[PDB]
This record gives sequence, structure tokens and C-alpha cells, in this order.
Amino acid sequence: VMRFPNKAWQTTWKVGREDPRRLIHAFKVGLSLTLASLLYLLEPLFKGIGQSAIWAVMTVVVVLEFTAGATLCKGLNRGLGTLLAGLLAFLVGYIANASDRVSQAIIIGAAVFFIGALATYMRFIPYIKKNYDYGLVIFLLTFNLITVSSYRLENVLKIAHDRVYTIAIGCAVCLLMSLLVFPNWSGEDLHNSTVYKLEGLAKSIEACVNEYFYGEIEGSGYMKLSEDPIYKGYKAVLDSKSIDETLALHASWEPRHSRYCHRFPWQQYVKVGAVLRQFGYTVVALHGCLRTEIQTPRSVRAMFKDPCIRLAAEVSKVLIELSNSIRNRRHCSPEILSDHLHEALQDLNTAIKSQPRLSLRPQLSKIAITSLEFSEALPFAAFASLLVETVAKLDLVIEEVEELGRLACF
Amino acid sequence: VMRFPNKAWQTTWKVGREDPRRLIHAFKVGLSLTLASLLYLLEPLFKGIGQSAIWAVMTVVVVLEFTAGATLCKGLNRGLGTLLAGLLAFLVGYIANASDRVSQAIIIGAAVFFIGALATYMRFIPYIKKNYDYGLVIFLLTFNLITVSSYRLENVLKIAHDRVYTIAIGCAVCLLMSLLVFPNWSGEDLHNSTVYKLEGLAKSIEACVNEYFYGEIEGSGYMKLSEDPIYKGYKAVLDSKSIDETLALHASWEPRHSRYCHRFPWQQYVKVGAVLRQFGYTVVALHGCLRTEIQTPRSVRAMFKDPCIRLAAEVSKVLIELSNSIRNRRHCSPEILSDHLHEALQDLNTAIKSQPRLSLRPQLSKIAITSLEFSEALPFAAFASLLVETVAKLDLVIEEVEELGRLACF
Repeated sequence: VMRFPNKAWQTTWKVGREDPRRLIHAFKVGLSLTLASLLYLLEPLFKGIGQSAIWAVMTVVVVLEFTAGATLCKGLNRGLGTLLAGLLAFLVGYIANASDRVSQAIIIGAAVFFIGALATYMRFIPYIKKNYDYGLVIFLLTFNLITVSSYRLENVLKIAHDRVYTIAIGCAVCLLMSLLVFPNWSGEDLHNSTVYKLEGLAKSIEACVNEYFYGEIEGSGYMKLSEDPIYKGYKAVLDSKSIDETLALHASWEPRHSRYCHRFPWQQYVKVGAVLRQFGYTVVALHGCLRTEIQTPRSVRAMFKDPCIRLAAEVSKVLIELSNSIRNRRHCSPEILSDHLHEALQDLNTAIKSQPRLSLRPQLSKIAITSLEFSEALPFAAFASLLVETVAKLDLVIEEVEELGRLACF
Repeated sequence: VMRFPNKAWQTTWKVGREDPRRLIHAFKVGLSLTLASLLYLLEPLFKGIGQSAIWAVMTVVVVLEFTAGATLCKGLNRGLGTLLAGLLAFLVGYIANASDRVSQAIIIGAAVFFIGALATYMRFIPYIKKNYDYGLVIFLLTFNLITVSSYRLENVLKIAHDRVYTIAIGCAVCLLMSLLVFPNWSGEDLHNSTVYKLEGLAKSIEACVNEYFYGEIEGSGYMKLSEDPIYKGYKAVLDSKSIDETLALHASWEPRHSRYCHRFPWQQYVKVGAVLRQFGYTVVALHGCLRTEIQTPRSVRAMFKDPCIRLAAEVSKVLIELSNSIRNRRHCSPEILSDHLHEALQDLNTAIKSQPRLSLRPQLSKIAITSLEFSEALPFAAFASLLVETVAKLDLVIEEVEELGRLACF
């Protein structure tokens, strides 16, 4: 326990060093909250609206999002959600307070119940559970907080359309401190997520072909994929579907057209993200192939250290020449795929041709498998087939990235 | 657009048919919200606390969670979060209102700012972004809503420790309508997530070995993995890490010991979930192997339709005999791994022995690969190696599930 809190300093700097913007965004949100709350003192003038200041702070806490685009997409989304909920609440309240006491009680109760049922239900729907989840958490909260105002009085509507002015001051501070201070344009954050994916995926292929051929120690059963920086690299391409999707959305939903880009192509980046997702499924197949129970003997696995190491180096070289292409906004070399790549594949083909033979509770199945003369190099043949499928996927990725370029300025 | 809303009826029943409990939980949350809000009318007696009723409703909306365990884990978590935030706010308020006007303004502003900075920052930390995210969203909201009370008056503390009684009525309704009405004990929801994983994974292996050998049509490049029910099966084992982790937590955090289970083993289920995650990485390697660009010829792929189909059938049979074992609470047959499995592997080995040879913009790399005489059956060799690694992983899964049984009553 002594080292738990201080050890946080190591978790905290990862957030710090991995990305410095998060610090700037935190200081943003802070200065925004404080500037909005400072309605505390300014009430004596400026129309005496300082009493409702809290709402400005809450608005900054709900609308302001890290990516200046996101703080506008969800901004408008939470806004209509709350406006729709408020309209429904005002409706149920006007229909309420209309019949006698027990009548209004039954109507309010049935409305709140029906609504909450529907609300949690929709919460279960996985279309609006991870995204637009705020669409029903806010919906329900606003609706109940307005149904409670129904009972009190109707001058509450007056005071609400008054305090809308300060909720607007809060929204304006959010908009400003998100777009015109040190914005994090989500578009151009999906213009760098791609280069990160490509760089990390090249790193992952190189590191995979290394930890297999110059094996740390051949035996598998050491730990979870998470600890090794290889998973650090290809888990992104594993799960970035939603990330890239929401990024492309927010970006398309961002105002800046100073790109001097004929047509804002923030969908082609999702195309490239999908191609990379497929390439990453392949790389994950690789990393699995290096942690199998039935494993090829190191010795028999040595005669190939020559060809596939070079082949993986060429795969990573082409992937990195693509990563430089999205980052520096230039189309790839026509001959990106090298004569060196084809030479490496020729060499690997030859290698395949040369020598073409190709208390404790113990594991019963492994014994069965290895007792059978299933080719000892069969796992390696699987590895090599996966590596060659990687080489093939390279062309698909190249075509998609070049279409991307042609789509953007590039 | 005409068919968009009605087509929701198809999205809605999936939630309905996939699991009926969600309906019962929705009606729970609804009856709870309404019963709490019904403080509206009961104020004339019962100590006249009906004015703050809203807070009971909000408490039911925040604490009540689908899994009776979760509504207690996050319940206590959100509670100390809000208590800590309230303590910090009362501190900054007492230190506030202590110096003169501009002094209190500067202190309140610096406190709110510093706090929001820290809060959004911590929000970025991915330890408390997906889980305990409510730990900082609530933290910040409560802290600001208490800093706004600081300015008003100190009798607010009186009224707050009064309205704590009705927030307690709300919490009690949540606790009751979550534990003693139709509870969804999260533990025993991680006792069925396992059987679902195993059943679906057997289905996935069978369906994979089928869509390759009796290929729909061999060519790949049809669509995203998501549409085919195979991804429906193995994406769970892909991403269930966090799901199983939080489930085991909540379960360990559940009160019922009527299990008559010597020791509540809600970690061994996570062990089994990890073994299944590895098995599922292998199955994902398979499904990749059936959607490769470089693909084995169907003809050359026919001579093996005999052995691996039987081998995959035996893999799925053993996986399903395990799924029945966790579901019916009995240890597996000592000889779960069949003589039929070993016979299938012998046959596949023989098969490997027999015939041991083993405007449009066109894709340049594929041409290079297939022009080279890389073995046409090399992709199939990779497929077979993956299938045999599956057979091997079977023993690991068997050992983990049997340890599980021995851990629980079983």
C-alpha cells in the first residue's frame, strides 16, 4: 500500500507524456468552469443573473468535450435530448394539474413510470448504450426534474426562460474555450490515429517476427497478451472501430474548412481504419501463432530465421513509408512495394522448397498431438502462411491509402 | 425513412427475446421511480419530507443498476465519491466566506478551477474512464453544486442533513427493488456468461470449419466480419475481459451465500473466461484464415473435407459437454476428450501424409504471391495448424473448468 499512491505518479505521467494536449484540455475545462462560476460576483450588474450561476458550471461540465468537434456533436445531441425531454415534461405537467388532486397524481405517476421504463429499456439497446447514452441519462434526469417543477408553480417557466440566458453564457464559454483557444480538432485527430495505427502495426509485425525467430524462450504459457508492447500495438487495430467511427463523425461535424482540401474526406480515413483492422486481425493471428501450445522446435525453426525476418522487415518498411505518407500529406511512391519485398518472398519460397520435408495435473491432449507425427513444422507453416497473407494485405492497404490521398488534398 | 421507426420493432425485440429480464428490470426501475416520487402526495404526514421528493427519484436513477450486485458496488462507490466531494466542498466553503468578498471569490474560483482541472484529467486516465467514470462525473457535479450552496447560507447544511432522510428512502427503495423483488444476481450471471461463451464458441468452430470446407463461394472480399453469426459468436470471447472482470467483482460484492457453496469462487470464472479468451483468439485466427486474399484452391481443399470436419465436430462436442457442465453444476466426464477426437486427429495426420506434396485498379501484390509457387496449400496448412492448436487449447480449457468445478460446489 505504501507504494500504491506514489506509483500513481507513474500512471499519471503516462497520460501526461503519451499526450500533452490532455493537460491543455484539463486546464481549459478548469478555466471554463471558473469563468462561468465567476457569475458569483458579477451579479450586481449584467442584469443580476448571478443567482443561477451553478447552471453555467454544469453546462460547461456536460457540453465541453476533449475534441472540439465532440463538444459540438454531443453538444447539439444533449441539447435536443434535453429540449425534447423538457417538452415532454411540460406536456405531462400541463395535462397534469388539470384534473383533480388524485387525478393529477395518477397521471404524473403513470407518466414518470412509463417514461422510466422506456428510458432504461432504451438504455439497454446497444445502439444508444455506448454513444447517445447521455441521450437517455440526461433525458430521464431532465424529465424528472421538470415533473417535480410541475407541482410547484408555473412562474417556474418564467424563471426557466430567464435562466436560459445564463445557461447560454455557459454554453458560449464552452463553445469558445473549445474552438478558439487551443482546439483539439477531432478531424486531424483521425488524421493522426491512422499514422499511429500504421506505425504501431509495423512495429508489431517486426516485433512479432522477432520474438518468434530469436525467441525469448520458446515455451508458451508465460502471461496475458496485454503485458507485451506487441499487444500495446495491435489491440488498437483490434478495437478502434468505434473510436474511428465517432472520430469521423465529429470531424465531419467540425466547422473548419481552412484545410484548403477540395472535399473534406473524413470517411476515407474510416476506410483505411477498416483495412488496418483486417491487417491487424492478421497480425493478431501471428502473435497467437507465436504463443501456441503445439509449437515448432526451435532448431527446425532456425533455418527460416533468414527469409521471414527480411520479409517482415520489408513489410514494416512499407507500412512505415505509408505512415509517413498520411502524416506528411503526400501520396506514396508509385513503387512503394519494393523489389526487395518480392526478393524476400522469392527467398522465403526457396527456403520452403529447400528441405521441403515439412502434485501436478498433466495436459492429455498435447501428448496426443505431439505423439502423432503431425508435422512439427506445421505450426511454422501456419506462421509463414499468415506472414504471406500479411504481405498480400499490404496491397489492399496501399490501394485504400492512395484512394484516401486522392480524396484529400494530398 | 418510412421503414426506419417500425424497423426499430425488430431492434427492440432482439433486446426483448435475447433476454426477458431486461424487461423485468425496466419495470423495476419504473415502479421504483414512481414509488419514490409518490412522496409527492404523502407529505401531509410522515414528517412532511415530500418537498425534496425529487432527490429520491434521482437516487433511484443513479444507484439502481441492472445486476443486483452492480447496484450495490457502484452504489457504495458513488456514495463515498459524493461524500468525499461533499466534504471537500464544505471545506472549500468554510475556508470560503472566511476572508473578505474578493478573498472568498478568489478562493472559490481557484478551488473550482483546480478541482475541475484535476477532475477532467483523472477522467482521461483509462483506469477510471470506463469504470468509476461516475466517480468523477458525480464528484465534479456534487462539488460544484455544493460550492454554489456555500455562498447562499449555512442553514443549507441543516436542510441537507434533513433531506438526507429522503435520499435514504430513495436508496432503500433502490436496495429493495434490486435485491428482493426479481434480483439479477450478477454472480450467477457470470455463471451463465461462461456457458454462453462455451456454447457460442463450439458453434463458432463448427460454423467456421463448415464455411471454409463447404465454402459458400471461395473468394474473399464480401463484407465486414460483423454480419456473419460467427463474429456474433467469437467477438464475445474477443472482448469479454472487462465484462467478466466487473461481473466477478460485483458478484464477490453480492450478499447471498445461500449457494451452499463452501467458498464463493467468483474469480475462477474469470480464469475460465481468460482461457476462453485465448481459445477465441485462436478461433478468430481461423475465421481470418477463411477470408484471406491468398486462398487455397477449392479442389485441393476438398481432399481434407473429410478429416477436419470430423475434428471440428469433436472439438465442438467437447466444448458443448463443457458448456453443459458449468450450466448443470457437475464436473466433466474424466474421459471428456474422446477417443473419437484422437481418431479424428490420427485421420487428419494421415491425410496430411497422403498426398504430402503440400476502369479498375488491380492489386499488384496478390499477383506477385500467386505467381510465385508458394505452396497453394500453404494457407490450408495454416488453417490445419490453427485447428490443431484449437484441439490443444481444449485441454487447457478442460483443466481450468475442472479446477473451477472443484472450487465451487460441483
